[PDB]
Amino acid sequence: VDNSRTRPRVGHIQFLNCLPLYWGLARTGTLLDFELTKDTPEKLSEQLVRGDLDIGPVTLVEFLKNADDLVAFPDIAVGCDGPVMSCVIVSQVPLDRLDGARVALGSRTSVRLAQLLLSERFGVQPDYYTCPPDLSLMMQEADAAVLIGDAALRANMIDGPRYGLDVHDLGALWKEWTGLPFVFAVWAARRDYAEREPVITRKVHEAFLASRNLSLEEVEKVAEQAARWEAFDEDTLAKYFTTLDFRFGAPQLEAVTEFARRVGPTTGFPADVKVELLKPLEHH
Amino acid sequence: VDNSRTRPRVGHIQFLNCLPLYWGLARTGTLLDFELTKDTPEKLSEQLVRGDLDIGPVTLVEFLKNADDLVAFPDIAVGCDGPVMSCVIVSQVPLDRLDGARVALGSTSRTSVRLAQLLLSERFGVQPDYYTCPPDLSLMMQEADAAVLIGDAALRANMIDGPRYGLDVHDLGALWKEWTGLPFVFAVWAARRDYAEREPVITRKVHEAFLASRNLSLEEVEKVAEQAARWEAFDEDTLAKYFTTLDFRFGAPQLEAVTEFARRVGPTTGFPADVKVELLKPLEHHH
Ligand SMILES: C=C(Oc1cccc(C(=O)O)c1)C(=O)O
Ligand SMILES: C=C(Oc1cccc(C(=O)O)c1)C(=O)O
Repeated sequence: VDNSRTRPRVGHIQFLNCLPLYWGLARTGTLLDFELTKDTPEKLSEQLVRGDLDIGPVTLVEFLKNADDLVAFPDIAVGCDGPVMSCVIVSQVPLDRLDGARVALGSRTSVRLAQLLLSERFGVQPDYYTCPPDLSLMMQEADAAVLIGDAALRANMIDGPRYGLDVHDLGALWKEWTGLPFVFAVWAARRDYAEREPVITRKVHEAFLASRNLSLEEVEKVAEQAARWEAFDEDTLAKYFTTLDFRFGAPQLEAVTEFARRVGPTTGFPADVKVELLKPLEHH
Repeated sequence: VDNSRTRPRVGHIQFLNCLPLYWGLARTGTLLDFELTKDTPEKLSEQLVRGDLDIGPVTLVEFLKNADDLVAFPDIAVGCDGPVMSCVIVSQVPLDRLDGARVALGSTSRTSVRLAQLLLSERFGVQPDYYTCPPDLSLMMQEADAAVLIGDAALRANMIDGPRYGLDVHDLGALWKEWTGLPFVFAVWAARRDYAEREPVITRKVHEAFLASRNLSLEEVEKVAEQAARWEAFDEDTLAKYFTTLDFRFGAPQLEAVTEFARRVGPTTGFPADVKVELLKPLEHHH
């Protein structure tokens, strides 16, 4: 019987927003300490919650709904301070004409944020419905659409300009409304894994920080390589990678707090839900 | 419509025998040009053959059966010159007592299983009653007299379980070496013919990146084994020895081994004894 220690099962968002981080994990060799699963952010959240991953990214809403069972990594997240570029509202009309109009969404956090903004900032109540991210399809059936990930980035930088569609950056809309940054996803460990294997959890956290730091220093190398496989060019990817904000300190947490307070009672978690952070090792 | 170019779908054997290569693909950044799939060798061969992968490792037998539709990469393979350490026969009795005896064959293997049957029948002259089952040494040893394992399971049987329980472990790479004086090739890297023709430069760059990644894996083998030992029952010395015993060359001496093995097993495996192996031709230059 092979009772040797086993690698942590670590998830990783397949979209461009975490491609530089993947570059970091590969260049540092960190990937060989992981049992990696690449998928979409909503699937990776499902897996971690139900126990198919030990550590991985969790879209903020799904983290808040499971905050008692997850422990978030400090100093790394997927967020923005102003525009986020990859979370948008695409609209054929000004936003203030969406009351009673049809708005298409996406296959959990950004959708709630868009609904928060439209209802509580602009004061419109649209007839929402969910459909797969297809800007061309959405524009025929609805007045506006909510896209995330690469689709929103494509809508923002390519499709939007080509077809003369207003693209509203949800991160900028939030900033304008509150002056705050925004956090869309965090990294967490399952509580039970964090408690059974504290040092593995700790070193996974440190390896994510090291890989994230390397991804910032070599962002140009990442964008050059990635441009060969994307409709986006190297400049566009470099701008995207550098606009993304991967910090998770005090200003980001307060943004999480206030967002939770405004959407909690209508999303499925307490407005004052507590976010437990992986405590660093004390020394003597 | 996003008509941009897409990454090749590249397979990768999940066992330890290709972990240093994985270190190479990650450290070189090559991984970010692949859409990688990790699996067992028999699954990856099925996937490439049916079209779920563009490029990937193919266990030799399955490559030969599909030689018209696959183009093998030169100068990289999974092989040995002597012992391979991770392709073995585990037996409670001497091999010449296996005639009519029960022998289990691990499901994930196609080449090593055929090689073992070749050796037992044509070298030792025994005809055992084989059956296929998933790789579980503890289970195999209770129901059968001998077992054929590959990958990490065979590596564990050879280095750990065998000595602990006093089981004879026969290295299939050495048995072949003794019999023929030749090295052996268990798996090659190939591109689908249709993918190689539609995307010649991508195919070439994937090949070149595999060579560079393999070369880095040899130079930093100790770093790979040190890191890998933390997650395995094997220690760093054992893994380092394993990685350096594995032979990743695929030149002229390795091909003759492929040729001769094909000739001896072809008419009993499902391909002509003189099946042609098409290799990715290098680009000529003229300055
Ligand atoms: C940068 C992004 O921000 C995210 C990432 C993951 C999930 C969500 C969500 O809203 O659930 C948002 C992006 O999607 O590219
Ligand atoms: C070095 C090995 O040789 C192999 C590799 C891949 C497939 C097979 C097979 O038997 O099909 C054998 C190993 O398994 O570690």
